[PDB]
Amino acid sequence: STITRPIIELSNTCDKIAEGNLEAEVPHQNRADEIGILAKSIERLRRSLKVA
Amino acid sequence: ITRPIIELSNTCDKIAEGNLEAEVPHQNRADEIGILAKSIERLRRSLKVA
Repeated sequence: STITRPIIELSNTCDKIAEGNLEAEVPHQNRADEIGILAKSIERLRRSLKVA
Repeated sequence: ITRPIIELSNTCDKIAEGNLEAEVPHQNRADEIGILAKSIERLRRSLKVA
């Protein structure tokens, strides 16, 4: 699936990043849809966390 | 669920730009958007904890 599964994966990614894996790879960045924008923004959050 | 996805993307960017106080919508949902929102809320809290 194109929406439900990617949402689940990104949620797992946010938590991985939140628990302190600033090196996690954020999936779906190459999407041209709402999943793509969401994943691009999750990537920018990750980079923002790389603050310390 | 296109709308909540867009809103959350906007929310993520607001936080990534430095507004670590931006309220994360959709957290009280039972579905996959609900977990996503909570995971983004926990990510918001982490930027602070850091």
